[PDB]
Amino acid sequence: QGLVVTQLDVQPGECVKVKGKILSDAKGFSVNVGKDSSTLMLHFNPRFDCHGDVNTVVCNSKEDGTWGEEDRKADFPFQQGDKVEICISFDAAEVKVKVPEVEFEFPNRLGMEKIQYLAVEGDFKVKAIKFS
Amino acid sequence: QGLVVTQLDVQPGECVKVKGKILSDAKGFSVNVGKDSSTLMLHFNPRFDCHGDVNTVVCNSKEDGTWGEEDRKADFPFQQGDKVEICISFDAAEVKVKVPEVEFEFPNRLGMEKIQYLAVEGDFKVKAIKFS
Repeated sequence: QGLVVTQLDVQPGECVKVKGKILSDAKGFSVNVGKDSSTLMLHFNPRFDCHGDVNTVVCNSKEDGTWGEEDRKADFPFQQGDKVEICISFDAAEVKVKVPEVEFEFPNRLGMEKIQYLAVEGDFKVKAIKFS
Repeated sequence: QGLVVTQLDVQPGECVKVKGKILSDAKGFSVNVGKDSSTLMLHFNPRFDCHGDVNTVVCNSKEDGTWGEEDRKADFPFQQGDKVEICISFDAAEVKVKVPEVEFEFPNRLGMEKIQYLAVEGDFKVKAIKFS
């Protein structure tokens, strides 16, 4: 699956939940949130075996179509063929991504105050998108 | 609060469920499904008091920015402040909209074989979008 959601108005405090299933041969997938495809507050990209990266979560921002400095995480609570729910929230200081085992944090570099764009790409099958 | 979902590949037989709450002071809302904003396979529009309509579901299609002939349905199972889930599925011949109280049918006028666009508009707050 790989859909795009626009016309959003997610503000700090609100929670965005993405439920789906990781393909049984996933190279990796990504979950981007921001203003648009060129300006992302967060590029959550768990990589099983993609671009030389093996079982590593890469976080990054994007502004004016330019990638920021990568932030590689130590924890990788994901496995192929796994059905997971990803919860995203943020504030003026950072973005939080919670999965049942680990909570990932990434600084709100762009100082964005609302999310209007969400896109899921890669080897992930979306089953539901919830707002809270 | 009306969002837009693009980049979809909903094939006939697949179920799209929109769950949310109708505002207590709602006058109307709509669920559009199709190719893009100007080419819709279905414009499901429950009107409480909208365009001179009082408690009536108006269904229609749109091709190249032009509405087809309005289809007013006999049943109106909605009430303001009501929390609902609207299920949509289709095939080459017709589109089905299931509401816990009533099921609506509309012919697939355009012969559309996949849904790439979904937009919810009006006095409706979306809580979740599921793909079954």
